Amino acid sequence: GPYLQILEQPKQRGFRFRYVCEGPSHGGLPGASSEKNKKSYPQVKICNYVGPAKVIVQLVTNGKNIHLHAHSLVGKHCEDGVCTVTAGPKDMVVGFANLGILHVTKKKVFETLEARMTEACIRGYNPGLLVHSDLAYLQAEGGGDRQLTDREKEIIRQAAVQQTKEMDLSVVRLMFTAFLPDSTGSFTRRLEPVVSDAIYDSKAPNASNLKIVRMDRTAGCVTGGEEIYLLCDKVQKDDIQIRFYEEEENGGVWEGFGDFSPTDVHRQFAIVFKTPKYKDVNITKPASVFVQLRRKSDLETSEPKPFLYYPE
Amino acid sequence: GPYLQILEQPKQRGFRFRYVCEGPSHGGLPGASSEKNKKSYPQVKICNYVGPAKVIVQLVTNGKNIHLHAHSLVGKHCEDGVCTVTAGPKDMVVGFANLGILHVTKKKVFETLEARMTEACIRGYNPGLLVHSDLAYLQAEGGGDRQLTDREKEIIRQAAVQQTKEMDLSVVRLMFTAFLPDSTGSFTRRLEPVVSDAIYDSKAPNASNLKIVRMDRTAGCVTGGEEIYLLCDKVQKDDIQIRFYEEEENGGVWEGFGDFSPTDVHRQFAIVFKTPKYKDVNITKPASVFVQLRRKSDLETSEPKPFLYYPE
DNA sequence: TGGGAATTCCC
DNA sequence: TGGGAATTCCC
Repeated sequence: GPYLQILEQPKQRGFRFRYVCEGPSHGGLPGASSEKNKKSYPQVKICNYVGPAKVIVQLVTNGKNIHLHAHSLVGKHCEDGVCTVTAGPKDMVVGFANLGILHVTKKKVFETLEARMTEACIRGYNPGLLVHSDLAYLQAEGGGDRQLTDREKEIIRQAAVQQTKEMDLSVVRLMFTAFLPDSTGSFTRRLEPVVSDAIYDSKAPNASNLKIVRMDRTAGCVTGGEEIYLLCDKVQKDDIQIRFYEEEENGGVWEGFGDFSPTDVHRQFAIVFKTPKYKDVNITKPASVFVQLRRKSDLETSEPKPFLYYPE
Repeated sequence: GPYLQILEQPKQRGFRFRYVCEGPSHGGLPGASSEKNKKSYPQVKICNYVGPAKVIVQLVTNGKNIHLHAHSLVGKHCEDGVCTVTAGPKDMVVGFANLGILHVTKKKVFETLEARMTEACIRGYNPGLLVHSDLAYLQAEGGGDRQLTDREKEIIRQAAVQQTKEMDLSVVRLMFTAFLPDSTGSFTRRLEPVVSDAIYDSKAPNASNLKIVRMDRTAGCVTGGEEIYLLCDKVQKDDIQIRFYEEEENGGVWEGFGDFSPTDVHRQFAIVFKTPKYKDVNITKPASVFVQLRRKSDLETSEPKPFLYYPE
């Protein structure tokens, strides 16, 4: 049966949600495989054609049951947190370049959410899926839906009250929904919507871009127990660790860990630790390895810093 | 003639304003001489007598034109950010040993201020002074109040906007005003206002308590210029210096400053610098000194740390 | 408490 | 497609 598929997925880490105050984002949500040598943006295609359609993107949460998020996708074909673009006659590939994510404050959550659920329900933007398991019975587009009843508005309120409590403002997903032409003109054949993978705010303490900016000693004697002051960018004391390693590739490469306690991490921007023992014992010659910060929650890592062990 | 006279001034530095979210300050705004277990708090006296008296404590603006501040003094005998005390029948010297300072949010500064001007007009608590000359008349012959009129609300809402733009949310000053009696229970024979000293918020980035936490190298060569990694509590890169000094007799003997630029202060919690040389090199025997941080602005400092220069 | 960190804003 | 700090809030 005809369908919607994501070609270019959105990249999970590295992009920052912006608050209204910050100004626009410089670029937009990037694609999973982007890099400076050659950048990229999220992309989807409607398989099995099924007539020139329209595609809507929306921000949903990262939970057991995907509901509406209170942050908003901002961009050219975007309005009220919902983006809407058309699938031209011949080309069924839709790309999403310059997509910003707008970050709401905890104050304006319930507020924004209630409106999103209101507009979703009247505009047929998947009310049973995202809003409440029992509502706005049916989808479609601009022909077969309109003004709400008290019971509904009421259901919409209890939903926003609860869901405001269970929303993470650090993680977000993209939901794409396509509409094939019903009757004549009126797009309304909604193909099953598909949710992208999680996108985490790089300004979130646990999804931050890890970095070693400078360390007092960049070489140490084989053994290790030499105290080193390392200055980094914001890290979480009970989740960070210093990883010394040697990329021998063909086999089990080397790996050791700087020694310290959570109390040694000074105000999130520095760690005073003690070097670990090189290749168990050692004698060698000056053996080069790398140092890096790594999060034990998600094993995400910082750019490497070259270290150098020297015999005794 | 009768005079209001601040005996004991407030603790000008070291007190933390608390958001309504945070509760009490445990103690009470202490005075300029409050030593642990020898507690002394702000004090005033009305000289030349006046009889039973009433005294209001209201928070005002540290600025080229003292106005009503947006924050609020909270405590017993304190209501709506205005405290009132009945200068005893014979005593005449009053003290407030439990004043707390409630920090408003940059968001709620207009509403709170506007209301403060309103309740200050409808009660004669220095309107033509704190608010706008135009509302000086406010006291007239009202039975302990007023019912605001035409421009007598407009100019208020007006002033609240221009003043909210001015406001420094880190500093406050107290204004004590004594109220003398007459025919019937009046207590409306004012006395010129007395404004205490500037009270700076401890949680203010530029009034916090300076402190050296750990050091890279605690001793050096008399021919300083050696690099140290210093972990400190919050400082500001453009207003910080590190001083190496020592005990001696009369006369400016030794005082040296660490070598670095603002770019070397790392995320406000660490500084990377070069040590200064002694007033020599040509000496024998290690000479102990002290290192201390200090704000270039006001010259506030931290508890010093030992340093030892070596010969060869 | 107040020592610290999460959240928001500013160029 | 940053860099760096100031503001509130927790417990």
